Amino acid sequence: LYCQKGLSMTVEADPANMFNWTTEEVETCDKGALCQETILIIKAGTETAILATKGCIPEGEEAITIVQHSSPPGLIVTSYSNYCEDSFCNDKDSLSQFWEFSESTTLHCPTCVALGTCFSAPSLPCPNGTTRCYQGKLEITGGGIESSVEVKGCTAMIGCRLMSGILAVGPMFVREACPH
Ligand SMILES: *[C@@H]1O[C@H](CO)[C@@H](O)[C@H](O)[C@H]1NC(C)=O
Ligand SMILES: [Pt+2]
Ligand SMILES: [Pt+2]
Ligand SMILES: [Pt+2]
Repeated sequence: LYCQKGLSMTVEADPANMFNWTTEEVETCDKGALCQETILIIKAGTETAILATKGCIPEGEEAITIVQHSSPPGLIVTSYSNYCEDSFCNDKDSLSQFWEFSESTTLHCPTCVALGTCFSAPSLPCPNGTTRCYQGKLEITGGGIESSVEVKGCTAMIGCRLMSGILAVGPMFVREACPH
């Protein structure tokens, strides 16, 4: 078994539906391994953090798993994970299917997303249906991803639940914590 191999952690001012999940490299799996491609997409205002991993994983169930962790209005978090058992099967290139990333009471909320800590988080007018401000940090380990992501923005979600308690995202483990 051979798998597309690549690792990418970026914050884009450009939409997710122009991200190219290109991988040049391939790698050889131990026997009984799977191919995985896993991506976590976090949009705050006009910026999108994209944490993406492709390679062999020694064990797992063949499955495609799409999770809409947070839906509009406001902060949007989607993950896609494909665990597949044919050589080169982890070949996804486009995120165009995730149109959540293509777009009375007004909330103004500090807005940012950053690898590490946000340089700045200006308070911006929130999309209609927002009821509160979110501030959190995601500590991510697994699949060769090691990062903290700071996230502030607009939401109608209750509590510290940007990930909706779905903390396993293919081989990544995402620990979500908020200020108080
Ligand atoms: C915003 O939300 C409310 C509640 O659904 C709606 O009635 C109101 O007209 C909306 N405001 C705008 C600017 O569309
Ligand atoms: Pt392996
Ligand atoms: Pt699909
Ligand atoms: Pt937002």
